[PDB]
Amino acid sequence: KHIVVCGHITLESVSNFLKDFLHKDRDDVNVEIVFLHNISPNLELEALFKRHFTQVEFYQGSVLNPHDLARVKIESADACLILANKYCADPDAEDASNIMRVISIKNYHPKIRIITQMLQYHNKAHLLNIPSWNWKEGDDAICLAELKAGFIAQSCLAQGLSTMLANLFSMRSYIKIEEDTWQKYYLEGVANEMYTEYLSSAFVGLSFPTVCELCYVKLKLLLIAIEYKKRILINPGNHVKMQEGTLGFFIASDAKEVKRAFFKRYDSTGMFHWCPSKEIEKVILTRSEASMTVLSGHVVVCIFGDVTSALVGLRNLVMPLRASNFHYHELKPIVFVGSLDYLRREWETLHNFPKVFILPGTPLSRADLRAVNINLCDMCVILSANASLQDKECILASLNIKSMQFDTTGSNIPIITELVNDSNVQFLDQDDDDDPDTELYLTQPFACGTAFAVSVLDSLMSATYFNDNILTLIRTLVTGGALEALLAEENALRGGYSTPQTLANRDRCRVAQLALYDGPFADLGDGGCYGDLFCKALKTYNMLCFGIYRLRDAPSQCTKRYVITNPPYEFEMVPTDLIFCLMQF
Amino acid sequence: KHIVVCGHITLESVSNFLKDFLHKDRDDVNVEIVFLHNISPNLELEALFKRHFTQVEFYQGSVLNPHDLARVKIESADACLILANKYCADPDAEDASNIMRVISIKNYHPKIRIITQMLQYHNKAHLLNIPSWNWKEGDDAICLAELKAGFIAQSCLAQGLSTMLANLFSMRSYIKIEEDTWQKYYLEGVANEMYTEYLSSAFVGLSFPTVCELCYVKLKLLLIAIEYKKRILINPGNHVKMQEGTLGFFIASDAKEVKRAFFKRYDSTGMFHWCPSKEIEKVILTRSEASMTVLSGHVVVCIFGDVTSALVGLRNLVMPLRASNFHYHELKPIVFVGSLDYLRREWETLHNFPKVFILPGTPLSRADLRAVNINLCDMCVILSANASLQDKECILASLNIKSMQFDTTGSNIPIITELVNDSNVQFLDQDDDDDPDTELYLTQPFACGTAFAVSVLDSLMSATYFNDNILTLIRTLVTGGALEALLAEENALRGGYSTPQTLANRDRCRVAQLALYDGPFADLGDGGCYGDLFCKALKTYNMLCFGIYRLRDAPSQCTKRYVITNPPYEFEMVPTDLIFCLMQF
Ligand SMILES: [Ca+2]
Ligand SMILES: [Ca+2]
Repeated sequence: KHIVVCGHITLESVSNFLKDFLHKDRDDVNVEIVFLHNISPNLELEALFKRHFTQVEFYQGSVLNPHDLARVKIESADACLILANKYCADPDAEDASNIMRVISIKNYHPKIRIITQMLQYHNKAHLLNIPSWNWKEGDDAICLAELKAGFIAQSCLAQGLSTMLANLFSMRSYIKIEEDTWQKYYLEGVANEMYTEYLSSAFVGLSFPTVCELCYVKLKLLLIAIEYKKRILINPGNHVKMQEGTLGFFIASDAKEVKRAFFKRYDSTGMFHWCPSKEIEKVILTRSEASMTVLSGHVVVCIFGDVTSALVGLRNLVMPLRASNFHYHELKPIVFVGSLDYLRREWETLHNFPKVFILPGTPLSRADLRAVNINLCDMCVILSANASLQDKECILASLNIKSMQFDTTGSNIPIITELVNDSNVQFLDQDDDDDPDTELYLTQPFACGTAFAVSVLDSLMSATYFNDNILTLIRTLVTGGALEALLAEENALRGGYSTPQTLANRDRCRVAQLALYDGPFADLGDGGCYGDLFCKALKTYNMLCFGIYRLRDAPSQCTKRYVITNPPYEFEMVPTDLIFCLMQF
Repeated sequence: KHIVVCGHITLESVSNFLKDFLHKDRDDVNVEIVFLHNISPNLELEALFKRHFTQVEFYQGSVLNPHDLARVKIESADACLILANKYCADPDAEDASNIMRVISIKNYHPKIRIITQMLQYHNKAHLLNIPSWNWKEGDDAICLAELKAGFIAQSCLAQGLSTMLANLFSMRSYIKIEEDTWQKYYLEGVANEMYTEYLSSAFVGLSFPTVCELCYVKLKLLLIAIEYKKRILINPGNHVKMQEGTLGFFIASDAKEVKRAFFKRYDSTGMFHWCPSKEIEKVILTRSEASMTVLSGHVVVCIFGDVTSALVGLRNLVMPLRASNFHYHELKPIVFVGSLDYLRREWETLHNFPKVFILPGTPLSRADLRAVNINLCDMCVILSANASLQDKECILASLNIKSMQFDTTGSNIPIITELVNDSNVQFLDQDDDDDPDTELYLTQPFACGTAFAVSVLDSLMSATYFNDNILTLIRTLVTGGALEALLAEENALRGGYSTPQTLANRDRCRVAQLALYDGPFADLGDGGCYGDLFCKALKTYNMLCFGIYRLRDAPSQCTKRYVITNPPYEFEMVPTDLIFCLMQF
C-alpha cells in the first residue's frame, strides 16, 4: 500500500507531515509515501530524506498531467492527500487551484480517496459538484477556516479547550520532566492522542455510562463517544446500550493501549438558534449606545481589517456559539469591534443569528473597548485579517487590553489571540521563557489557551487519513451540528417551524467548565483523587470529565491556568481546580 | 507568387499556420511563405523548418520599417497576413498595434491584399478609415470576437453546429479507424473541408434544389450555396435558377473531388429584431422575480467578470439569435447571470434587442441558477472574461450544473463551455479518454459541441486567403446578417419602419435541428438510408440536410451526441438520430 501527497509541498510541510505520520500508531511499515511537487528538484535536500525514511520517494511534475499521475501510480495508491498553502496570498485563488487538482485526480481515476485542505468554507461546498467526490466513501475535506474558528469558539465555552483539543490530535509521546513545574503535568497530558477502537463483546447491552466507568477504572482508557449503527454520539446518556460491535473513541497514551478495550425559533435542522434575518444597521451600536448597556458574559470578537481583506469566515465562529443545546437565556451575545466596511460584506451570513452586535472602531482604542465592558466578557477573541509581519497589530491589541484597569484588572481578562506566525507567541505573555526554536505546543501562552495558530491543525491531515471518524467527530464536536446539502445549496441558512422531531435534536451534549469551590462534587476537592470524582460525576449527572484546568502554581499570584488532559485515577486535586467536561441536556 | 506573414509569430503560430496551408488543396507548389518577426532570431529552431518546407523564409525586422518591407518585397507579394496575439494581455491595445501595421503596410504599397485578425469587433470598424483599405478588393479582417460568439450562438439553435462548422473549415484528411466506435463516424465526417467551385454549363436554368440533388446523387458533393451575380445565397428555394457560370460552395472530402462539379419592429436593414432602447434597470431581475417566472426554451449565458475585464462582445452572441428569419414567438429569451457592474458597460449595445434579461449573481450559486430554470433552457453558454489558469472557474461552473437535480437531471443540460486553453478540455467531461497531447478536434467534449476554444478559428487565416468567399459565407451564415457602414458609423444600431423591400429580407434560411421520431420524414428512420431521406427532405420542403447528430452509442445510457458531417448516400439511420439542416422561411 502507498499514498500520493501533492499540492503545496515545502521542506517545512513535508517534515511536518512525516513527523505526524509515524509515531505511536500501530503500524507504519505498511505505507510508502510518494510526494509529487512541481518545484525545483533540490535533489540534495531530498537525497537525505530518502536515507532516513525508506518509505519516501520524490517525483516532480503536475497533478494535472495524466502521464505524471500514471508515473506516480495514483490509481493503485491507497489515498491521495492535497496540502494547501495555508499562508497563501489569495485564499480564494488557492482553493480554486486545489479544487482543480481534485477534479484532475478524479478525472484520471474516480475511485480514489482524496483528503484535501480548504482555506475558505464557501469553497468547500464546490467539491460536491464534482461527480466522483464521495462524501460517504473515504473522500473528506479538512476546512481550515471552519475548524480554526470552531476551536476558538469552543474556548469561549471552556477556556483552554482549543489547545486541549489540539494536543489531543497531534501525535506526540510522553516526556516525563523530572523537576516539579507545570510543564510536567501539562506534558503528562500532552502525551495523549485520540484513538479509535471496537468495544469488546462483554459490554453489549450495558449503559454507556457504566461502560465508560469500567474502561476508566479497569483499563485507564477515557472513552468519549460511540458510533451507533452512520451517526456518532458524543457522551450519550445512560439509556444508550451497546449494539454488538460498536465503535468507540478513546483518549489514551499509545495506540496499543486502546487495543485492550477488546477483552420559527430554530434552523431547518433545529440544531442552531434561528432568528429573522435582520438589517445590518439595526445591529450597529454607537460608542454611547454600547457604553449605556452594561454587557457581561459575552464574547468580544475584535477584528482588524478593511474592505479588501480575506474573509475570516465569522459564520464558523458564531455557529457553535448558537447551537441549540443552550437555552436562549444561556446564549452569549457577540460583539464585533472592527471596520463597518469590512464587517458588512461578511455580515450577510450572520443576520440569522440572535444577540449579534457591531461596534465600529479599532480594537486598539480603549474608548471602544471600555464601551463594550471587556472586564465582564467570558472571552475576547483577537483576529487578524490577511505580509504576516503585519499581524504585529494582534500583539499590540493583546498587550493593550492586559494593561487596562477597569475599576478587576486588565491582566485577568479571558483573551485568545489568533497568531499567524508560531514564532510570535514569545511576545504575548511576557513572563514566560522564550526561544524561537521551541515548539508552539510547549509555550506557556499556548499551554493556557491564550494563543492559537492555524499551524496547529496541519497534524490533522495524516490523522484523518488513518481514521475517517476522527475528522467527523471533531467537526461534530466543534461546530455544534452537521445536513451539508441544505447548507451547500444555499450559503444562506434556512429557518423553519419546529417539529417534535426537530426539538428532539436539542439533546446533544455540551462543553462546559466547572469549579470545585461551588461544585456539587465540591467535597472531593481540597485533596481528593480525580478518579474518585470522575465516577461520582458520571453516575450522578452523566457528566464526562476529561480535564483539569489548573492554575500554574503549586505562595500564589498569577491567574493563568494550563490544561491537563485525561489525568489518572490517582490524581490529587486542589480547591482552585477547574473541570473540563461534557454535560447532558 | 509569394506571401508575407507578420505580426504575432510564435513557434506555435507558425507551425499551426503551415499545417493549414498545404494539405488537400489543389496546388501548394505556387506560394512561397515569408515570415517577418521582430523577436530574437533563434536561427537553430528556424533552420530545421527551412529544411522541411523549401517554401519558407524567415527575416527579422518591423512591419513599420520601409527598408524591411522592401527587403521582404511586400510590394510584389500576393498578400500579407497579420496574425494577432489571441491570448493577449490587453485586447484593445493589441488591435491598436495591428491596425498600425495595416496602416504601415498600406503606406508602403496601397494595392496589397491584407488578411488580418481582430480581437474586438468595435476596433474592426476603424479599418475602414484607412484610405487604401479595400473591403471590395481582397482586403478582409477576420474578427475573432464576432465569430467565436456567432459559432456559439449557432449552437443554441442546433447543438453541435459550432464544432461541425469548425471541422468543416480546418483543412484535415481522412483517418479510417478500423474498430467500431463513434470516433470512426465522427472522423469520416471531419475529413471534410468546404471548397469553392464553378457550376458546369449543364446546370444552367435548373432550380437549385434539383441541381443540389444531382450533385449529391451523381457526384456525392453536398452543395450548400450559390454566389448569384456580389450577394451570396445559402440554400436558395426552388425558384432560383443558375446564371451562366455560377459559383457554388461545396462540402467534399478533397479539393480535387469538387473539380468534378464541372462536367418600428426591425433594424434599418430589416435583418434583425429591433426593440426600443430600454433602460438597464427595467431588465434586471431579482432572484425572486426570476424564480417566479418559469422560463424554458431560453438561453442562459452566464459570464464571469468584474468591471475591469475585457469586453467579450456580447452583441455578437445575441445578434444571430435575433435574426429576422425567426418569428417573435420563436425567439429565444436571453438571461445573463453575472456581475451587474460588468454587464452594464457592455449593455449599451444590447438595449435594442428584445427578450433580454439580467440576473445579478454568480454562475456558481445554484440559487441564481435554479431561479432561471436551467433544466429547461435550449443552451447554457459559459464564458470567462479575461492568467488563463484563472479560467478554472468555467470548469467549476460546468461541473456544478452537471451535478444538480432539478426534479430531468443536471447531466442532461445543453451546456457549451468556452475554453481558453485547449488542454483543459480533459476536465469538463469525466468519462472520456484524456491526453494533453491529443488534438482538440479529437476530444469527446469538442466532438459533441460541449466545448469551444478561440484556438479552433486560427485555421481560417489560411483558408480565407485561398477563398475570399469562404469568409463572407461563414460571417453571413453565423451572424444572421451583413451593411457595414450603417453598422460602422455608429456602434449603436438604427431601427426603422419596415418597407415591403425590408420585410422581403426575412426570407433568409435558418439553421435547425430536427428529430426523426416526430419527423414528417420519420418513416425513413429505424433503418432507412440517409441518401433516401436527404432527397425526400429537399424536394418536399426545400430543406438541406448536411449532418446527423447521433448519440455516441450503437444497451444504452448516455445522452451525449456527436457530430457527423455530410454522410454518404448509403448511411444507416436510427430512430435516435437528429438532423442538422437549413430550413426555408
Ligand atoms: Ca515572553
Ligand atoms: Ca475527462
